[PDB]
Amino acid sequence: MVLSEGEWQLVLHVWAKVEADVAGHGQDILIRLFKSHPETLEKFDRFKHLKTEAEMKASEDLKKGGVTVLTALGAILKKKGHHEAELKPLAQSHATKHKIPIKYLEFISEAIIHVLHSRHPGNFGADAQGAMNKALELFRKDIAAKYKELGYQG
Ligand code: HEM
Repeated sequence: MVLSEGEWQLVLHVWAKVEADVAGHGQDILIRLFKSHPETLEKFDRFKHLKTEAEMKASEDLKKGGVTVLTALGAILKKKGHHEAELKPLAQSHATKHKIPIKYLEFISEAIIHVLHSRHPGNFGADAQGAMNKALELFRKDIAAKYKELGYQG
């Protein structure tokens, strides 16, 4: 698929807001993913044991991990689709080492959209949410095809 330049503009304009506080956005986003789909917390051997939102809010590794996720996602969105090299290493550890089904990437994509909608209502209107949904579906589609090449899922 392919995003038009104006859709990439809408995506990178919200993202530029998220970047003003990458760690608080990553915390929000992972906590929302783990509240909504608790099974996903199990994939994290270093947090797995956190029992409440309060413990999550208080954990520095969880905050470190959100920052890692968002920074890697922001570097892929800024390529505007030419992200082949950035996805290769990524698709290799998630398929072979961590073992994150595509289903799990769809869930987090949901949690990202939820959080941006809450924090950025003025910059996250329907059109911008459509463009971000599109950019994220494009991410998942290219990752799923890499997974297939590596021997996972597909
Ligand atoms: C937008 C989606 C994602 C991006 C771009 C992303 C990115 C990354 C990156 C850059 C790392 C560190 C380097 C490496 O291990 O590859 C990481 C590690 C990891 N990711 Fe992902 N990831 C995402 C989604 C997921 C999801 C949805 C889950 C699972 C329920 C997941 C679970 C993990 C785990 C378990 C690690 C290891 C944590 C640790 O022990 O340090 N990832 N992720």
